[PDB]
Amino acid sequence: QNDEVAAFCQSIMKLKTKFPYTDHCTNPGYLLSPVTVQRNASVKVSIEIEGLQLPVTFTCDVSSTVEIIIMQALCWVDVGSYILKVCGQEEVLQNNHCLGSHEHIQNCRKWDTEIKLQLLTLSAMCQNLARTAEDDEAPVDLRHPVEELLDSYHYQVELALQTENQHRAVDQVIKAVRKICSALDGVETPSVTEAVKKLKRAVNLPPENPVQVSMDHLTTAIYDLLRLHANSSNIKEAWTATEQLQFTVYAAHGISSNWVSYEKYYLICSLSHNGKDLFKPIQSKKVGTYKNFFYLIKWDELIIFPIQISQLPLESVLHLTLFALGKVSLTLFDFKRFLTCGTKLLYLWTSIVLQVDFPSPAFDIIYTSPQIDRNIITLESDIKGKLLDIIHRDSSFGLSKEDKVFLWENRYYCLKHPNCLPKILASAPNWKWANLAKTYSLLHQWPPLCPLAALELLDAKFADQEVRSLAVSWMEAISDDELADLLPQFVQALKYEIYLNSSLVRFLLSRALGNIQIAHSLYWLLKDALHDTHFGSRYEHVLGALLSVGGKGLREELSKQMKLVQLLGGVAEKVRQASGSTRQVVLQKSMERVQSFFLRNKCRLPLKPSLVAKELNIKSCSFFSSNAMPLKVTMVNADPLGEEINVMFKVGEDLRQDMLALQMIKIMDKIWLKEGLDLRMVIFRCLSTGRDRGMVELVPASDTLRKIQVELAEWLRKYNPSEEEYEKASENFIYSCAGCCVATYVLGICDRHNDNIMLRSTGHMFHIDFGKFLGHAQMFGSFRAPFVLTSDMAYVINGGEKPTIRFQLFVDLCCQAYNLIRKQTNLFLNLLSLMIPSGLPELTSIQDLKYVRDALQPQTTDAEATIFFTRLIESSLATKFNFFIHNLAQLRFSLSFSPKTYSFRQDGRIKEVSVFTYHKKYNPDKHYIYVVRILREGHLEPSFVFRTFDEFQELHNKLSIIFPLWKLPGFPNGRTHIKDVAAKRKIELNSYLQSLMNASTDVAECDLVCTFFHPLLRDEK
Ligand SMILES: Nc1ccc(-c2ccc3ncc4ccc(=O)n(-c5cccc(C(F)(F)F)c5)c4c3c2)cn1
Repeated sequence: QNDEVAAFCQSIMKLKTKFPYTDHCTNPGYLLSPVTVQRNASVKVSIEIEGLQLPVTFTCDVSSTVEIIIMQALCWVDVGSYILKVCGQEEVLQNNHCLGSHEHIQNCRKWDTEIKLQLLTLSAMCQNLARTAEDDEAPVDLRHPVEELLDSYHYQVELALQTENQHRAVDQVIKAVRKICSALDGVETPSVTEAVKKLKRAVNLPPENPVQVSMDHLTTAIYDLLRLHANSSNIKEAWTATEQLQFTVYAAHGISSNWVSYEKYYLICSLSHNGKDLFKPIQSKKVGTYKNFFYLIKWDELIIFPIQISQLPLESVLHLTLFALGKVSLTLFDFKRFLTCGTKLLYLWTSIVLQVDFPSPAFDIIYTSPQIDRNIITLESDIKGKLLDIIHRDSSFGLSKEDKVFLWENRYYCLKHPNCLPKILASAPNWKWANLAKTYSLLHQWPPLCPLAALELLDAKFADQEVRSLAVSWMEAISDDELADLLPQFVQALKYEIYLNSSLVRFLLSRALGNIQIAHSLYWLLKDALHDTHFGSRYEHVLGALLSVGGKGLREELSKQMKLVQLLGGVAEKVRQASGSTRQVVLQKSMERVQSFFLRNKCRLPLKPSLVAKELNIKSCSFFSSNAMPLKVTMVNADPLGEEINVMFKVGEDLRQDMLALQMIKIMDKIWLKEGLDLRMVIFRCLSTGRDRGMVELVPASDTLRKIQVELAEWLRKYNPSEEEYEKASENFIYSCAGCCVATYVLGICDRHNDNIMLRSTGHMFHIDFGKFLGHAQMFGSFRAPFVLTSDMAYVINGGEKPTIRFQLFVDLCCQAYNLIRKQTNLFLNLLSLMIPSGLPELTSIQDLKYVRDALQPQTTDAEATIFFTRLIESSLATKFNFFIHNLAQLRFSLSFSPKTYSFRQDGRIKEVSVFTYHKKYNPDKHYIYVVRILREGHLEPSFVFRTFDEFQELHNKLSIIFPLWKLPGFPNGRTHIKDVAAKRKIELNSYLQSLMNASTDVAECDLVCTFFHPLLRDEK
């Protein structure tokens, strides 16, 4: 453990060299203003400049870079020294990026607020975060209780040398050993047990004495126990070793008195590679409790696994579950690729330490990768024309096993499409050592693929160190700005690294050192990720490495933010206590502790670190009247240019779900305006600051549909009086609502009522609550409304209670958005998949991802999808239309009347078959069902099945594909009556069956025939 941690710490010290504090690029000391490249105007900008009372105000064209805008400003009053920052926000604009790229400018242009920038030199910029010379210079880090017990042991041995009273002295020796074991988590190695029993016997049995030699064996056995407990400090290759994988589970040490009270204990042993087990788990023998010094659970059972060491892949790990008291996991190869050998002491937690003895040969077995093939590589049509359809496939989910085997065979012909490599690697048949030569030699010549698509290669299914490393190598093509918004997926992807010092963690630390915003985001994500029981330890280690590398300035700022979070936590929790008028008083009394630490502590806002705070505005700060009792905190800005900071802070409810929902919506808007569709969406942030509590970005001049109801078109009219301004404010409503519609369906957020739908003064619509964000199955399976579009919301669409051209436009926008998200189904699925391990409710199963995919209809053509979504909108506006759309949506995502196939070897052969009688049925249609009498071989009692003439027709047509028409009997083809035709068809079908079961043995024993006569729900009663 600590040897792996030392290696990790060394590699961190190496990583710090490429980021010296002297380089301003890697260590600016300030946040950069996040930018999103938008496809396809001028606006007014006020730029503060040094020496002038009033800022310079002028119209600045958006296309122009920031550099030329600085040069434009310099005219009214060193080139590299001047930079532009946002007024009241400690975030600097990008130098070589256009103005309308930055989130702050685009937010300002959608909101319609004055752009306030400040031109200043790098010297004048606050850099309290900048990593100093001491930080860069310092080492990376993340008292001894047994020394005295060893001293006492050696002293008791020195006294034992006196032959006056040997027995006496030896007793105090043995007692010393007891205390040592008790201190070492209670671990008594069998070497010590045998050494103490040998000592007792060598003392009782009177150039060496028997007491001296047996005591020298004690010392040896204790120091060997220490070597194992600390786990600190002739080479055969792994693919040579033909030995079976085996180890000897010894005992669990330092057991509590409460355990002896559970009758018997046993372990379940599993071996896994890319997440899924390799073989059925192996149980251990059930044993009670053994006693020598302490109470233990002695097993001493060899466990052998049906594979050789050669077969073992590098990333293979051994799981031992205790009986579900605790689960331990051990990597069969260490971080240095040496195969686990000798005794191993594993740590388990309950409401403790497991000794596992691995074979310790004289020679150390190490694992090594195969050499590179270096082949470095003929086109054939039709098969190509078809293969292109399989590379066109959305993802690896929409692939049949036959498609996978066909794709893997035409492997080297897909070198012209890098983004399908996850489809190839998920279509790889085997993961054997000999086949790795081919795959690795392919990957090393494989052209780098889109970093968004490289997320897929970071899931558990692609847990090969070389694949992961290449994935991380290709990931270094994204902007930090694009990364930050994907960062949580990467934090959860750290779970699928068995070794601490992964490529992934190195990349994340590299990016965190290059950008404070990334480090800031990583901090809160790793903080909430510590709540994991298993990966807790790992996440502490990567967070500790981030803090130690981030410098004293950054870490001290984050420590400030942490205490601010904890104080506001305690305040918000005190409001849940009181439901009287007293509640409003408890805010001010609880504020004593909060405003006190603000004295000589300019803390940054955890939700938006660019904002700095001095103190609170008691008059402004109020509660929120719901069930969670959230608090809006109005903090005065430290920069007098900046406006007051309104932020919500919630306790009791889990925000992890909200965060994921909002990240999805943000990425939807991103990919929308990445193609040139700007549905002017409302993007509000949210930060899980701990355990079911965190900060929420507040939206000014916005209320829910309940508060507007108690007072819709009149609300917007109040804020936009002019009918000119009103129609322009309604245009915003159409675009925002459309974006909300496509987001609500595709995500499967169904629980849409007046309280979770919200509108702002400008007319932009946004959803706030995401309790059941991924509840797709509830919407599909049962009759939960996919989207709610109120008649009032239809009134807000230009034209009141009238068919309008603007509604057809709205539909066109909805359809265009739907298609644009359908093109990126894989990205959405990969993001959700990586966020499964978080333990978020409604995202636990792969089926949840499949449901999203089925709701996205990626196979369907854009035009057919637009028809589907238009008829969804038509529904949203009677119950009859809603139920019809429900039936067509269910039928779309989905022998006919018997899905499951059955053979005569399961149900039992048939002796006699006749059509007993015919029954008339009106439901669903006015048809005739026929009661077929079946007598099985050896069965006394006759069964019955009920089959309609259409269910017979299907069978005759199904059998005509395999068997010829001359071998099968003729099927019956107006006159008489409907009852007389049914009465004659009875006898004609009875003649057809008799002729079918006596034609030949191949026909009468076909699997379709058995299936046709198989019991179903229509047959049973
Ligand atoms: N899960 C959630 C719930 C609510 C919000 C949310 C976000 C921004 C707001 N911006 C402005 C306003 C203005 C008046 C206002 O009342 N709210 C608001 C709406 C619903 C619930 C609450 C709550 F009780 F939970 F605090 C507050 C809000 C806002 C509520 C975010 N996430």
